[PDB]
Amino acid sequence: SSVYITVELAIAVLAILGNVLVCWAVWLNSNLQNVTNYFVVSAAAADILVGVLAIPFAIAISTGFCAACHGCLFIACFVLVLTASSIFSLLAIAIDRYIAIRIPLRYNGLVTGTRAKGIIAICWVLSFAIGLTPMLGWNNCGQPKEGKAHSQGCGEGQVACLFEDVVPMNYMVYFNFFACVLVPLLLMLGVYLRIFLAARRQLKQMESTLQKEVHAAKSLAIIVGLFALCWLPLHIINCFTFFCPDCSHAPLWLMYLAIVLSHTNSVVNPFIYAYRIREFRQTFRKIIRSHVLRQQEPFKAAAAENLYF
Ligand SMILES: CCCCCCCCS[C@@H]1O[C@H](CO)[C@@H](O)[C@H](O)[C@H]1O
Ligand SMILES: CCCCCCCCS[C@@H]1O[C@H](CO)[C@@H](O)[C@H](O)[C@H]1O
Ligand SMILES: Nc1ncnc2c1ncn2[C@@H]1O[C@H](CO)[C@@H](O)[C@H]1O
Repeated sequence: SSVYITVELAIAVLAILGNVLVCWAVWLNSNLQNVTNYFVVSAAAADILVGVLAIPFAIAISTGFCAACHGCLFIACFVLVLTASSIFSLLAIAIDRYIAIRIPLRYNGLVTGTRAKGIIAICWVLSFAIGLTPMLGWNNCGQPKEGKAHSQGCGEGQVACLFEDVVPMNYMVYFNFFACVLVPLLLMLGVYLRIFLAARRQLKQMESTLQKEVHAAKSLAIIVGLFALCWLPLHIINCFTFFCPDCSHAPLWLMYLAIVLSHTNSVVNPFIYAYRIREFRQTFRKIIRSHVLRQQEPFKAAAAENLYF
C-alpha cells in the first residue's frame, strides 16, 4: 500500500533531518561538547541509521517479495537490531540524567568520556545479541509457506518475504517485547519518578536545583510518554496475535499504523529532548537560519532587481 509506503518515507526523512541537525549542533557549538551529550549523539546516530537503513528495509518486508527465507530473515533481524540500538542509546540518556540528579557531585568523576563510550558499546552489544537471536535458529525458516510463495509466483527455494513469516511471534512477545520495550520503559519510568520525587521534596521545603529538576522531569516525561505511545501499540497487537491464534488477524491498516508509529520514535527521540536545551536550540536556529539566508537568495536578488527597475 503506497499510502503506507509514503507516510513511512516521510518519517525516514524527518528522522534523518532532525538527528543530523542534532549531530551537526554538537560539532559547531563548543559548549555542547561534554560527556552528557555523547549519549545524545549516540541516540541521534542510531535514529539516523533507523531512517537511512531500518525504515527502507521495513518497507521491503511489507511487499512480500520473492527471496530466500534466510535472506528475508537477515533483513528483518537488521531492522530489529537498529530499532533496538535506538531504544538503548535513548535509555543511556535517561540513566545519565538519573546519575546527574541523584549523585551530581561525583557525576563529573564517574561519568567520564571514556566510560561514556563504554556505555555506548554496551548499547550496541545488547542490540546485536537481541536482534540477531533469530539468526541462530529461532526463526520460522524451517516451515516455509509455499501456498503463499506460489501466489506471488516465487521460484523454487523462495518464499514471500514477510516479517510475520520469518520472525517468530514468541521471540517477539517473550524476548523482543520484554528486552527492548517493557524493561527500558520501566527503567526510564523509574528514573522519571525519582526526578519527580526530588522536585516534590524541594517543593515541600519551600513551604517552611529545583528549576533544573522540574525541567528534567518534563524532559523525561516527554521521552517516556512518546516512547510508550510509539512502541506499545505494535507490541500489544503482537501479543494479541500471539495469544489469539484463532482470532481473525488484526487489520492491515492497523498493522501499517502501528509499524509507522513505532518508527516515529526516531524523529521525536531524542530530538525533542535536545530541542529543550537552549544551547542546542540557539545553535539549531543558526543552522536553519543560514539555510534560509542562502537558499532563498536567488529569489531575494530576483525580487530586488525586478522592483529596482
Ligand atoms: C546456538 C544455537 C541455537 C539453536 C536454536 C534452536 C532453538 C529452536 S528455535 C525454533 O526453530 C524452528 C525452525 O528452525 C522454528 O520452527 C521455531 O519457530 C523456532 O522456535
Ligand atoms: C538462541 C535460541 C533460543 C531459543 C529459545 C526458544 C524459546 C522457546 S519458548 C516456547 O517454545 C515452545 C516450543 O518452541 C512454544 O510452544 C512456546 O510458544 C514458547 O513459549
Ligand atoms: N508484526 C509485525 N509486522 C511487521 N513488522 C514488525 C512487526 N513487529 C515488529 N516489526 C518490525 O520490527 C521493528 C521492531 O520491533 C518495528 O519497528 C517493525 O518495523
